[PDB]
Order: sequence, then structure tokens, then C-alpha cells
Amino acid sequence: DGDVEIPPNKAVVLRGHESEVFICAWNPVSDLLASGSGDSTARIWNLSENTQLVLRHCVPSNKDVTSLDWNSEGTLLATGSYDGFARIWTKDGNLASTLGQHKGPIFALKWNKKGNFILSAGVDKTTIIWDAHTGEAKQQFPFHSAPALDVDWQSNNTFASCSTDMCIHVCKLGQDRPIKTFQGHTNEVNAIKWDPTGNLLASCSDDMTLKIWSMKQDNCVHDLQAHNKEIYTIKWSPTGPGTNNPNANLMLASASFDSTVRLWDVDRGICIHTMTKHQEPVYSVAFSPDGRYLASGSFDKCVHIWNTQTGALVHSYRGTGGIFEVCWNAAGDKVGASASDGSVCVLDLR
Repeated sequence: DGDVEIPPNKAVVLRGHESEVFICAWNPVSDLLASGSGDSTARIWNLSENTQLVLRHCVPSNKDVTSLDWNSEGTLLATGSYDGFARIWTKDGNLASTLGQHKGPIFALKWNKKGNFILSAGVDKTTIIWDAHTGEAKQQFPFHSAPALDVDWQSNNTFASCSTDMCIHVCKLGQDRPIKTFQGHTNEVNAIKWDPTGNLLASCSDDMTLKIWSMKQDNCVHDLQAHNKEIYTIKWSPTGPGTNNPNANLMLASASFDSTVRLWDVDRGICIHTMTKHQEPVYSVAFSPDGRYLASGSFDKCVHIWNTQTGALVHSYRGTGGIFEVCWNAAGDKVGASASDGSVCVLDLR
């Protein structure tokens, strides 16, 4: 029972953003940190040990950068905004291409693994696959009846989306109907994630459940009453078959409005660990590259780092703003966290 607070000399607080920083993500091939803000800017921070690029999407009103994603090679940064535009920026901070526009806010966008497509979800109830080479929409899928809140690629051509309409559609480029629709949630679906093998889809909902789905059947395979309140985020550990950690147990993390964080063994359908230190809603969790640690961020203004084998608290950092997102660098020895007061913090865990 010792102290685990990351000391001031191991925390870099980056300032520049003029309002809430909703999102951040590390470059996969170097220690560049991308952040996205309600101030209508994304920023690329250089944390290399060998300095601040500002990517202006217009403080401008209602031009929030809502979403961002690095391609696998780390050469390009895709962003989505409140004004409905998907954009592609170079790692050097130049706007390469404005892809086109959803009608109103983009809520999520993701590169496919191959890096040739970008997938976006909009408040306009649709999803769009964009050609990243030509910078043009390839296909729009108008399947939902309410805002599309999240997307996750199953392959380089197949994906899932979830919605305020409580449904999950599995879609494929070239198909004008969903391949499959998962129904069973009774409230807004906030996130879905394919497992590392692409065989299982996890979903979480305002209906306080976590559901696990399979393409083989209509009903969810698992239906976990995971928390007492709305469940905001889920992540699979990068472990098990088809990962760099093939023998490690596959885990699912979940976190809730009720401030709890939990780790699940999905196969056995049970909760491995409950982490309870947070005191406010948790909006973000993320596994370290080797799956041995879990970061969680809360509006209690703390980042907590958990040992996924024991559930023990191993690191902590109290910042000055409510945390919207936490994320790990490629080496798994730095965590970035974007906060509501305009701060982005880099935590050195060595």
C-alpha cells in the first residue's frame, strides 16, 4: 500500500487548446500525439526524445474536431468535425484533402487496417466509406433510423455501426443492405468493438448492458448486466489468437457512468476484476499494447493505470480537467489524456 502518483517531473502538461479536448491518439510509428478540440483545431505534439503543429479546421463556433485516427503507417491523420467534414492531414500538419461532408456532425471515423478506406459515422444516421487515395466518398449506408454513434471495421471491407436507434448493422462495401442486424438493446448503443479475431462483436448501451454478438445467430451470445448505470466505452485487450500476445487471455474492459471499470472474460461470461477508485463517470479506457495494463479516464480528473492480471492500481495522475480520452504510445510506456480544460497530458510510466 504505497503511493503510485506519477510525479510532476514525469508528467508533461501540454497547453495550446482553447477549450475541451475530446480526443487524443498516439502515432503508431513515433511518439507524436494527436489531440482534437472544441476549439476547431487538432494538434500534433512531438514527444520524441531525439514541437506543436496546429491543424486548423476553420474561437470558431460549432467547428469542434469530434474524432481522429492515424492510419497504420502513421503518415496521415484523418479528422472528423462538428460541421460534418472528414479530412486527411499529413503527419507534418498540412491539410491534404477535404473528403466531403456528412450532413451535420461526424461522431466517429476509422481507417481500415489496409489504410485505403476511411469509415465515418454521422448524426445524419448514415455511415460513409471514403476512398482515401482519391479523397471521395465510395459508399454511403443509410441503414439507421437515428444518429450513428460508432463504427468498427471487421475487415478491410466489412464493418459494424451502432445507433441511438438501438440497433447494430453489419455492413459491407458493395452491399446496399446490411449483411446482418443485431437487435436486443433497449436503449442507445454507445460503442461496438470487434474482437481481435473478428469473430465476436461487443456492444455497450445506455440500457446498462454489455452484449456479445456473433454472425452465426440473431440473439446475443452473452448478455452481461455489467454496471448499474449507462455504459460508455468498451475495449478488447490486444491478446489471444491473432495478436502479438497469442497465449494471453482475451479480455473485455467496460466502464460506466457509475464510475466503475470492469474486466470481463467473455468466453466464460464472468467479471474478472472491478476497479472502483474513480468517483465520476469514466468516459475512456484503453489497454496497453501487451494487454498487461489498462488506463481509465474520468471526470474526477484522474487517470488510473490498472494491472489487468490483478486489478491493482499501479499508476495514477490527478490533472486539472475532466478526462475525455486516454491512450497509449506504441511502446506502452506513455499515456496521453485529453481533458475538458484544454489540457493534454503525457504521462511517463517508466
